[PDB]
Amino acid sequence: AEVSELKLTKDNKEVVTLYANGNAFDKDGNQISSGTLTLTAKFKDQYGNELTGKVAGTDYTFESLNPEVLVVAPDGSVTPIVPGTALVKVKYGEVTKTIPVTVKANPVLETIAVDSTGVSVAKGQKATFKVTLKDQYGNKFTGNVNVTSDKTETATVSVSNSGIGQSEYTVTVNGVAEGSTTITIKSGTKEVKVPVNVVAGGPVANYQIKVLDDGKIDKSATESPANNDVQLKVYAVDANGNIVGDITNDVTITSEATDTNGVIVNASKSTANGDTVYVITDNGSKKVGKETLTVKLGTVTLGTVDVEVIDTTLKATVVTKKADLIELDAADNGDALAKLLANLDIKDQNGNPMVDSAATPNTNEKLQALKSVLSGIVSSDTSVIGSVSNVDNLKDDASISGLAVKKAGTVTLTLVFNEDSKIAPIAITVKAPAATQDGVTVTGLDLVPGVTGVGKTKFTATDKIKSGHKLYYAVDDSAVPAPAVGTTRNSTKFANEITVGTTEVAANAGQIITVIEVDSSDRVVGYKTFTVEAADLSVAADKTGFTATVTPTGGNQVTTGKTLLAVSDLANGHKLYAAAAGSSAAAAPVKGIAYTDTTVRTTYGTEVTSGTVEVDAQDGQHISIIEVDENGKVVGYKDYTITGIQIGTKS
Ligand SMILES: [Ca+2]
Ligand SMILES: [Ca+2]
Ligand SMILES: [Ca+2]
Ligand SMILES: [Ca+2]
Ligand SMILES: [Ca+2]
Ligand SMILES: [Zn+2]
Ligand SMILES: [Zn+2]
Repeated sequence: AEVSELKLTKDNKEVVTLYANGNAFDKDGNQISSGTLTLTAKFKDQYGNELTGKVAGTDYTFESLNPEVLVVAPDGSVTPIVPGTALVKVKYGEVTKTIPVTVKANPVLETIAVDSTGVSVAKGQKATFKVTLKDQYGNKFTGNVNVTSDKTETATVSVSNSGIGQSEYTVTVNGVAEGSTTITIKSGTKEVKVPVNVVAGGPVANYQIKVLDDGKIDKSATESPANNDVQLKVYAVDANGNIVGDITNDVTITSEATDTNGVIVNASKSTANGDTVYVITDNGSKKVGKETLTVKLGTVTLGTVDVEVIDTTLKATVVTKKADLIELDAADNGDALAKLLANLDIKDQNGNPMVDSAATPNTNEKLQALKSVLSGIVSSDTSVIGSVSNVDNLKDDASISGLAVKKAGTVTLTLVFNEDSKIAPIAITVKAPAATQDGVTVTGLDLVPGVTGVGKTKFTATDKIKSGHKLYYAVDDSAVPAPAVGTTRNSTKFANEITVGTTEVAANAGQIITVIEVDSSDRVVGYKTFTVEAADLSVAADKTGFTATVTPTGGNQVTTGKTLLAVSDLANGHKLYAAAAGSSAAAAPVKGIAYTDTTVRTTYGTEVTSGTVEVDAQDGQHISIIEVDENGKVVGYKDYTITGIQIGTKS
């Protein structure tokens, strides 16, 4: 064999970055918090076949060659300890592999970034700039904040959200008195200073447009942090680039008269404390993209700015088929939806997998995911599998369905994705094989003559059947088409059950018997066609089966009213029985039946095997006789016609 894969993962995400605190990330620097941290591993045999269904913690273990740094439990689970480089290893029979792993030091406040170099505001008005906390790596870092002015009488200051619980705060510098001073920032150990110069300017000219937030709205229903808005404010500035006033309330903003990009929104002023803000919100929006906004001061037009709509969380995007074919078995139970889905890899915007988790037993994610992007499916043959117009017909509450099976055959199912996903159709071939002998448990099945009547036959075999299964049959002058495997028993065609070595069927020679073997859930697995050979059928006895030559006899040595039955040359252990003497012959039983049958023993109740017997009789009366074999079975039958010549006389 050969180990084909050895990955570090947490909730089906290949980890790249890991910290000592146990917090991990993907490739896109996105944190992971679902599932357990573990080591993924896959194995291939010597030919290149992936081994599966194996036990993690029995068929293959795990160890950490550097436990001073990191523990890797045998099952596969992981719990890091301290920063460093650690080695990990796997076992299976006699294999072995190894890969490095690295625990990074926990993030710590390194840099305090700034969105300016020196602030300048008008007396009485208020200014603004951003701050970004960065760790030693240069990524975002959460922490608290304190801000102060060296000269509050000259310039006060305020910060949002209490200056706690984020990695991005907004500073708000309210300009008090004319002069120059400095603002001191404080977070943890480190400190940063901002030069401030309040100036009493105000010759208008030049208008600015400021985007406070990310400048985006997420039309997804669970974006975090809550990003369902864009926050704006209009400022008048002087020539020297210093804010002199706010006029957000005296301005008219307008989008296009009618949508042209599927990006639709609504603007609205939200006044409070004399401080006016212009808020943007979603108005439906079918698509993502930019939407330019036109500012106006009553009738003028000042400047334009573009906002951006997005939809996130998770949206199916990439899809690939593995094989250009699948062939079904009984385990599919007659619904080609299960095995189909397995022949498809799905990945989201991030090229990240999407799967039906077992945490959601009665609902499929990979399915429900595909439902959102699928438009239709076109079966090449509807008589085999029904095409899909409506997608809401697909569902998974354990019963994963349904591309139901109608008939045995082979088809082409092409899928129709939305133009939204821009995903080209993907064709898959599907074989629906008909049942055959291969799926038959009961061995050595052939037909034999019946014993109930004539023109009939019987079933029999060697071993018994896999407990739970059953048999049904049909018959016509032609053969019945074999059904697709997994199909339910067409209880209309096949309704006649078979209990082996008992049930029997009326039929003629040249005809055809079709059969099927069902499972516990009444699904087809087997199929075998019998042609009726004339010898397989049953018939009544004749003089043919009658071997012995019997001679009715009278004379002056036999009792009157009675006749002597002279037996001559029968076979070894064969026996003979006689019926009542009537004016008409008795009924002739079937060849093969036992003597012990009630309809028989009652009729032919008089054994005369000895040939030394005499029973009542008359001239034209008839008498019926039968021949039994060495095993207690009937063989022959001959109805004699008597004459007075062979009747007794004297007393
Ligand atoms: Ca939203
Ligand atoms: Ca926002
Ligand atoms: Ca638009
Ligand atoms: Ca699930
Ligand atoms: Ca036969
Ligand atoms: Zn076979
Ligand atoms: Zn017919």
